Amino acid sequence: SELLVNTKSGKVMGTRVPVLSSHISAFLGIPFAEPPVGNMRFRRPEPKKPWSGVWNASTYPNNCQQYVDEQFPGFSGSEMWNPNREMSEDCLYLNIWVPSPRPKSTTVMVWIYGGGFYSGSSTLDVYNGKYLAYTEEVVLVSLSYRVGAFGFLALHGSQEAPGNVGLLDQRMALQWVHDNIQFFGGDPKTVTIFGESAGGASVGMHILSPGSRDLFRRAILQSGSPNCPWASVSVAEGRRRAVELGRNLNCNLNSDEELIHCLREKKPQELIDVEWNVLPFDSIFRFSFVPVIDGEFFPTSLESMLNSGNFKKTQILLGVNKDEGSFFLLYGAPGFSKDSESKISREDFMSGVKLSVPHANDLGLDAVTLQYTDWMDDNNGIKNRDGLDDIVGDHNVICPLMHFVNKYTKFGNGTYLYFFNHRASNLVWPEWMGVIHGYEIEFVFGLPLVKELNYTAEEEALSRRIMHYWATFAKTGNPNESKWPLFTTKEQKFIDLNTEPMKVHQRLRVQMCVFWNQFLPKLLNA
Amino acid sequence: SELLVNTKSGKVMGTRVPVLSSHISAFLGIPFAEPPVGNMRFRRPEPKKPWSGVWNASTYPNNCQQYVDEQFPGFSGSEMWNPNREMSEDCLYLNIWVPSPRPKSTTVMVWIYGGGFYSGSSTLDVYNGKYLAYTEEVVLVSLSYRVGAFGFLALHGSQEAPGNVGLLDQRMALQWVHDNIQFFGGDPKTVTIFGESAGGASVGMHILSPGSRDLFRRAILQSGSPNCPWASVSVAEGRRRAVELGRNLNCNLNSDEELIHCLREKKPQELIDVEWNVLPFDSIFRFSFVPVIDGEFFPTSLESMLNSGNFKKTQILLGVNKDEGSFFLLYGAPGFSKDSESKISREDFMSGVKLSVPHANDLGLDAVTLQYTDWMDDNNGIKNRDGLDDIVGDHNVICPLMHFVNKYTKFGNGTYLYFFNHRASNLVWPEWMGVIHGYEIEFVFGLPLVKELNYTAEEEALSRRIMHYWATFAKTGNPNESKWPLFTTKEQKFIDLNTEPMKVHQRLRVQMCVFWNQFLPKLLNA
Repeated sequence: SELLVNTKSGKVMGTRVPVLSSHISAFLGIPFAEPPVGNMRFRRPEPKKPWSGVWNASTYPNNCQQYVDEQFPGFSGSEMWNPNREMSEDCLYLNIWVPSPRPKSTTVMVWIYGGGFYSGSSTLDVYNGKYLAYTEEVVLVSLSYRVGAFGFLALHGSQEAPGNVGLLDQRMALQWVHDNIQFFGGDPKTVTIFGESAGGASVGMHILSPGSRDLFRRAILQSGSPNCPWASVSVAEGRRRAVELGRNLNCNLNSDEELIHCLREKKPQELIDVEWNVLPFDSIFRFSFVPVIDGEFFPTSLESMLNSGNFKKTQILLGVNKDEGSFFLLYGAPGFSKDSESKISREDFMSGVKLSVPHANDLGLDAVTLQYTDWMDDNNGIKNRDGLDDIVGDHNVICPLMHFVNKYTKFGNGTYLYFFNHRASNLVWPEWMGVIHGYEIEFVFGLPLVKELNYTAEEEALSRRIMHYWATFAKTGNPNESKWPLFTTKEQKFIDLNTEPMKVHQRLRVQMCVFWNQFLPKLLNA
Repeated sequence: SELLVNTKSGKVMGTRVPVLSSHISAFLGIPFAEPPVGNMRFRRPEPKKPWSGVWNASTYPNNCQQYVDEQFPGFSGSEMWNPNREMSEDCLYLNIWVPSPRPKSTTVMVWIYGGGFYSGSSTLDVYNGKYLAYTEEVVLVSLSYRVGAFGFLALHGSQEAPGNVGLLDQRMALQWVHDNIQFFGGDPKTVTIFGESAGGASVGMHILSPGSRDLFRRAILQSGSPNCPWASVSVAEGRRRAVELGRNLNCNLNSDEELIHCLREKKPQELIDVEWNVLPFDSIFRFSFVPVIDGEFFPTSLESMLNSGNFKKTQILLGVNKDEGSFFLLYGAPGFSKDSESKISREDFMSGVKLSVPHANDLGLDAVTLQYTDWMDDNNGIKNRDGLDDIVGDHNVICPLMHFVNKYTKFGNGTYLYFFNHRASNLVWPEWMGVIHGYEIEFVFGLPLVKELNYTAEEEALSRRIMHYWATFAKTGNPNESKWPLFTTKEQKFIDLNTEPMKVHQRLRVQMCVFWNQFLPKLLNA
């Protein structure tokens, strides 16, 4: 009855939420896995036992345990991304927003959140699925996953804590979406998984993992690709950070068993507290517990994989933001501050660059500097500012995504690539951060639509246009109902995404990425 | 009497040559040193014994012995640079073109010719001093110097063949100009030495050598700087090529004495014939016998010198051509030919680049390639063509001159820098060579003025404007009688020199030269 749905798991009773003009249906916090609490910490997810009775789904699920950003207490620019519902280890839920009246077989969109893998919430205001569900008559689902130690501790030979437990969770949510969205109006043969930052890299990892390939039709990856430097660790490395976390908690490090026992008994927050003390370097845009390349979730090396077309060949829509580095500078590099134009001194610049390319030796920092320095204005603090933003950005987001697109289009069935370069008229962050990494998500979810959030009409415009590109691609495999060119290894077309009449451009940051993708690596191996 | 001049050497009787409208005086082939023939081969020059009688100076001197370019037999584009008077070891003469009526104290210009140090003639048609002498009322002198083995064999510890014998000759001509141009109408306190390619590097070497500093007021260096890679060899290296030449002639290599004896007895042409067989590599823009850094002509390392302001601080006017590489590609790299658009294959490109950076190891060729390749069009033959032209050019001419300007302006008394990018409407070379290295000289000498050579009115325009910039600077230290900015380490202004209303630009090839001048070198030393 509109709101009471029978799924193979059991009966679920939704809620009717208001949206712009109309009203819609929302099913909140539906279990999809069993609570990964108790002895189940670090363990791969188990599917949720079927329930009897009606599952009430009118209130959002708890957020998974995670790092809460206290840096700008009260600042929405920073709070907008923190858990907004009680954190709990019992957090694997999913949310569905259904058009009303309920469709019969309509495109499904599965949002997968970012947070560098140590944070994320499917309940944040900017991820509110209703303007999209309503505007585009699409079934929107937003899954949850275990982030941090909890979701990514990798003690490789063990069943108690192998890697990618949080990716497996992503997958279980996908399986359930697979198995019951038909009961909601969703066409299971046309679910597009979309995501940002670790959300986007995870999407890319499901396109790559044989286990996930079959559970989704196509993908959208925004500001992330699975080959990002900060998106996966070798199992060795994962082992290392695992025991090291072990140390910070004065655990018995004799056996994995011993180790896992300990961690298994620490209160959640105790893991959260020492989580940043195991990284091997002083670096910006490096996360501690992230997907491990184990040989199960990933058969081989992501490079060998991309290289051999050993991946789902579907059609993907992807892109980047103009100022991807900013956030990471702001919080990690000396010289940048929220309340000043953060003009950086070469002293600061040089420390900055060391932070960004943590693995680069001296000759390596030398090459980075050569490439990103003005030479006729080498102490111009704005320039030093901006070029560091370009480093963190190209290095961590633009170049790996351009490498992923380039390999992938050799065997995919269509590629659409954009470049988002629109600064919300209401951004609360310093203009110097520019088009901030994560600032497209609001367009994608059509916030510029709610008149009380203060956007401009031309942004309401764009949000509408963005949402339609995203839904039309989702259901059709092409963003086009003017023409958004297809990425082609030949010509390499892409479009800027902003409030002006669309321009098609070519070879996104080619000069720069030949440096990161080809020159640097070669240099770094003698 | 107009044409009979008494110089401290003796009486000289000139000739009256026609020029545009008027007529002028020309004193041709005045001895300034004793014939470096016989046992005097390779030996530093001796000043010319004073003569009695009137030295007849109405016919051009012989050209020094040198390599004659047979590549395009009959082609003027190539013949225009070959000896046009009989070659002879007795070749150290000087030519003077005096306004008429004879001035009383007027600016003197001393042209010093290029030819990569193995060739050159002061008698070539394009070096004909009369349009300049006449247009600008300037005393123009064109000296001669020993090129090749003859002028540059460096057996370091010996008096029979130390290096830079051909530079010492440059200097002797300078001394005489110093001592007698007053007798011609020349103001000895204002002689500007100008030169191109090795002509320009030699100029730069007189600014650097304590011995020469005092003999000239200011300088013009066009397409050359003494720090060019092909402009000087270590004495070790000079030694090496010296004996090696020794071998090709089946000489007794036991002692320098032994060695020098041999060479001293070979007919000139025998040296010319094996001259190219001693270079240590397969390379484009590398000459065999060139100035040696001996510790006499050059106290220390040119770098230590530039570095410490250990040089004449006067005001210099310098610049480059747009297509400096072409000539060297055409003749040295596989794929380029006079009669085809020489589109190059990566196969050819890669051999090309190995030729250009002969000292670069593999990682070095890798860095060069990274920098000069399109990456989105890496087999576009035009692009491969053009980028190789950019390599040979930046590497061998633009970057060293930009390093020289930059160090020098730290202690000079004015710098003027241009960028010549005008393709003579009548060039006989393939359009793909562009603005060829040596193609400004005709503007500088006002050929575009003679109506029978077929230039355009706008080139007559430019030649006039070029000649005036050159003479006004010569006599005044500033090219300006609109404003041609002064090169300043700060802003780095320069002007394009072509038939259009002058544009001031900044930082000539900065991106590229940070590569050659700073990045490459660092890489090449582990």
